[PDB]
Amino acid sequence: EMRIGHGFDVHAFGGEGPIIIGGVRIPYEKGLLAHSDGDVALHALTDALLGAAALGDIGKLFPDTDPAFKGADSRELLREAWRRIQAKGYTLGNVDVTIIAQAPKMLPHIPQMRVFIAEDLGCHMDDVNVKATTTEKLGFTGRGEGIACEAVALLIK
Amino acid sequence: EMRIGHGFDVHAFGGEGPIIIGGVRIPYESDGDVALHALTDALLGAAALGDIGKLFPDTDPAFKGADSRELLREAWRRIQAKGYTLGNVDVTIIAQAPKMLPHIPQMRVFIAEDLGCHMDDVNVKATTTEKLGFTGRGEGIACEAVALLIK
Amino acid sequence: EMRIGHGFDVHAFGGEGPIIIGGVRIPYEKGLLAHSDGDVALHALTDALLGAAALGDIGKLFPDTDPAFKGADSRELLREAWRRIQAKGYTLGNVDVTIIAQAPKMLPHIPQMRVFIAEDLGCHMDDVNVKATTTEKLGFTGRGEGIACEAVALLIK
Ligand SMILES: Nc1ccn([C@@H]2O[C@H](COP(=O)(O)O)[C@@H](O)[C@@H]2O)c(=O)n1
Ligand SMILES: Nc1ccn([C@@H]2O[C@H](COP(=O)(O)O)[C@@H](O)[C@@H]2O)c(=O)n1
Ligand SMILES: Nc1ccn([C@@H]2O[C@H](COP(=O)(O)O)[C@@H](O)[C@@H]2O)c(=O)n1
Ligand SMILES: CC(C)=CCC/C(C)=C/COP(=O)(O)OP(=O)(O)O
Ligand SMILES: [Zn+2]
Ligand SMILES: [Zn+2]
Repeated sequence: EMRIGHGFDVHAFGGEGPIIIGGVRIPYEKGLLAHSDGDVALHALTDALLGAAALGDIGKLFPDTDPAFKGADSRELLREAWRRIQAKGYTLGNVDVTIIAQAPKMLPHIPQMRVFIAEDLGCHMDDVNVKATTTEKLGFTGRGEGIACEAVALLIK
Repeated sequence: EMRIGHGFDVHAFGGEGPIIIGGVRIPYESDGDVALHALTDALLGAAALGDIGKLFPDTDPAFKGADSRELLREAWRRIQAKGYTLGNVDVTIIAQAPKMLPHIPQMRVFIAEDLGCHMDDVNVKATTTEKLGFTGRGEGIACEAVALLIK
Repeated sequence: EMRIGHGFDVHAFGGEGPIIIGGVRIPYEKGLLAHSDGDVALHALTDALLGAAALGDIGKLFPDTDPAFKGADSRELLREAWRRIQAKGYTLGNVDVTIIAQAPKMLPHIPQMRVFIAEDLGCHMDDVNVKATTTEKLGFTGRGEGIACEAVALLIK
């Protein structure tokens, strides 16, 4: 059988650039405020993968009280999430990630996001979709206040 | 063969307390349950049976005073009647406050019982918008849900 | 052997109605500001179907640098996206679309939308779901600034 997972993440702008989206450093006037590297795309993708194994979420797997992964970048977190999913029997069906930002432009950076995700999951490029949209200057993303990301995943049990 | 559905719901605060989320009454310091409403829409969507509003209109007096678990169970009855069984569900609550985490285990249990499925087929999480937008400003709460049905 | 996709689209209100959603014209005091016809629903659906095929999004298929499909309505883009998807060996599992709008009223027009989608996708009506929700007067949709739409898709490989 197959299993569905969903992830959703939001960070507000603040501090100095650059931002890091899908493992890719992107120059911007502002950074993204977060407890770690603020990678909304990898954070949402990890939640979607973990969800499709009902492992709760990032917060459950890497809690307050566990020093092991404190200060770890999102790719480190993604890989360890994967390792722990792959060992529960699951293999990868496919993923689709949707970044929601008015700015910066994401389009030129998406190719390398896809490469980094494929590497971290040990899968073909063909199993990884990443796209970006604006909200036409509407809402807290449209006004340039933060970045949101939605992600969905299908795993084979 | 499997089938995908999606749900999204929003509840505005009007006296802001208490609220009911995932069948759990939470002190904030229809019945407005965004989690179950979005989960129901997702299951009904996977079954191409429309949404909550299509099955139980506000105009129809027959479900006046029905809570979200009752609509969830009735929705699931009609889905099973069409030959579907559960794969799994993933629910994501979007709220600046109140704190959902202590109540999530209970929500999960309520959903598993209502759908007659294993706990491991039910995933519920909560997250914030970091003080951004209507949820971030404390105006209301939202929920995104997805579901996979079988055959 | 199934594959998942997700799509998300937002257009703002501007100038004059009617609006067009799911291929159906709906009377409203405002129209939708868009490069194309502004069909949020068909645009989200297309992105979801393409995402499942790892073919990115409509922008990747139909840039504004490209003359071929310039000025095409959304139904034509969907049928073309669908042609390219089917060329990779994919067939339709099922689709589910969620329109997020305070107004106008969508429900009376939804059966026709489903008819139009099933025809464009060459599938049974049983494989197409379309729902609509308000945001209880909250956010940019609730205040009537615009309309959003989300969609999910399963393809079979
Ligand atoms: N933050 C963003 C948003 C959109 N884009 C690009 O803009 C194109 C059209 O976006 P939109 O539908 O919001 O007008 C997308 O295909 C592509 O992702 C981008 O590069 N960075
Ligand atoms: N734009 C909209 C929004 C909702 N509706 C209708 O209202 C019902 C309930 O929506 P809500 O719970 O957000 O008030 C929907 O099931 C149905 O689609 C509509 O017809 N047009
Ligand atoms: N309204 C909320 C939001 C988050 N939480 C909890 O906070 C943790 C992290 O949330 P966030 O990503 O917004 O910082 C979640 O794992 C958990 O659900 C909560 O209890 N109530
Ligand atoms: C799944 C979700 C949340 C999708 C929509 C993302 C988005 C652009 C939210 C905007 O917030 P807002 O409309 O509340 O901004 P504000 O009320 O400040 O206009
Ligand atoms: Zn994050
Ligand atoms: Zn569009």
